[PDB]
Amino acid sequence: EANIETHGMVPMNRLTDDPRWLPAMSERVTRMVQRDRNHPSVIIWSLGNESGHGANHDALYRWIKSVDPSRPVQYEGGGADTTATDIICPMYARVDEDQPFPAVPKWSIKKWLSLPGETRPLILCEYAHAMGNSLGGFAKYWQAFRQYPRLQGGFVWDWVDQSLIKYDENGNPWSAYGGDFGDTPNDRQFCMNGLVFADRTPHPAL
Amino acid sequence: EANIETHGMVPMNRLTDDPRWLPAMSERVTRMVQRDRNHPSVIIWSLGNESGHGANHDALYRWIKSVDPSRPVQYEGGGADTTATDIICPMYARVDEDQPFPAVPKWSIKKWLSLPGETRPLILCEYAHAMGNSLGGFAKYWQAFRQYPRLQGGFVWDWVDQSLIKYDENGNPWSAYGGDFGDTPNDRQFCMNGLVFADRTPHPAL
Ligand code: NA
Ligand code: NA
Ligand code: NA
Ligand code: NA
Repeated sequence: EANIETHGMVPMNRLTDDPRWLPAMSERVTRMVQRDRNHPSVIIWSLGNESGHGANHDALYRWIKSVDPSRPVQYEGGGADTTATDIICPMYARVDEDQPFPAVPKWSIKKWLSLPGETRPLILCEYAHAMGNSLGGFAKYWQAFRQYPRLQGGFVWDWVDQSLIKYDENGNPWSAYGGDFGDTPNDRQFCMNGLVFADRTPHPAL
Repeated sequence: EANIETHGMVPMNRLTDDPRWLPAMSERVTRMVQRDRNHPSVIIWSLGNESGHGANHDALYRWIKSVDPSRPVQYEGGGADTTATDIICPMYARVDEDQPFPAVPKWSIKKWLSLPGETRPLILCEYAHAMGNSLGGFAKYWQAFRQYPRLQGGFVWDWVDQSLIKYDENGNPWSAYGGDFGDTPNDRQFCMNGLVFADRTPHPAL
């Protein structure tokens, strides 16, 4: 996945729809493909994450398809089924319940496969957000994956908690999150979404 | 719907795959279209019912598409998604549960829409078999019809009970079914599948 995320912009594609940022973005895609294209374990390219859908995404998708046709390209931004992706790759689409947001609806995974015109496979780029005591309903996804042939799985969010070690007054280490370093504004415990603790001890959800 | 049903044959398409019965079958389709093609209420032609899938079905489908392109043609036999139908029109396919028979599987209606290559609308030619105290789970179909755009409804089985009136020794009429006339073999109360009684009084399922 290329090092492109512009989630903080308003709207999300304010840079990725702008031709003056097309050189910057193109360097982040083309230099990744040139470095990693010989690795057999790499089977899919990604254009980045949470950057809306802009014209630069469509351009860089067509660049990768020209230079390396041996790997599908995917990209979630702008509703997860745009022309910049070969795979329908939504984040946190539910199995049976639709989430009808305005421009970017998250349809039920089962419903999304049958919308008129849609023919692509569906692989969730993020699902089953494992923040703390979580992964309720995980069996519902896997029942759906096995039953539906075009539901080909997904990628859980995520592997390891992003906590940092701080030390108390007696030098005992403790796991810290968000505003524990004086950083403000911050987003508190939301960095810790892992199936494993930061020392790689498993959570019960694993 | 043309007057063609060969459900009792083994296999079901023993006549409809046979060219020596193609003249007979062709008269039952072509004379129906010639009689009824001016009626605006007729919006879909049907090739008959429960006759497997034979080559004669594909021939008569292409005849109707040539002579009258203003109406889609459907036909359920041979698995409800053959080349003889413009609409996926299964009988008694369930909303979420698959029924994997050997040559003619009845997939879940939601799953059937997304199978690879499938692009047609889905309208059940028969569903919610109203035999007696029935129509349990009817709301599940209609939730699915409203949520899925390519699920465009279906036709309930069926309208009126097929019972006949007999009279007792004091002349009191009573509703009769299957073997009540000495007919043997017979299939008993299976003729009565209606939402209404034979005198058009409604059942509670209506
Ligand atoms: Na699958
Ligand atoms: Na997070
Ligand atoms: Na619909
Ligand atoms: Na019946």
